[PDB]
Amino acid sequence: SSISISAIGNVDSPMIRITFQNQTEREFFLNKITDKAKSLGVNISTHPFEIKEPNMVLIKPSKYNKLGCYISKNKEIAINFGRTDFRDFVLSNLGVGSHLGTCPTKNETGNDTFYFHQENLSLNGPALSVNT
Repeated sequence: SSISISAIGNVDSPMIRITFQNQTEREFFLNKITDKAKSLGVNISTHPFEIKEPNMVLIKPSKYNKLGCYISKNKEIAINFGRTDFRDFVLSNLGVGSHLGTCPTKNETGNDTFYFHQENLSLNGPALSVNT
């Protein structure tokens, strides 16, 4: 059930690459997040998650498409998830501990977003292994 997570692309169009061990693991995750997003009124019908072969889910770039990956003002890999509960759900189900980044809570600014600490994930840098 181990998962690899990398940040990929360029500064204008950064993405997250999530690699699963097999297609069944990927499908299991996708079913979970689609059901959760629907329950929270978060529209993920075409953005930001996209499947790629083999065994991958990409988180596409945020645009102005508010959801998705962007480079923060502090040069951090950030992901906007629209709603706090959706962010928390996706991170938990990926095995990404909140300690790996800035993860504002409740009513704090950026409560819908996760910001990877620079020392943990960088653009086109090595992958992180989680859920091991």
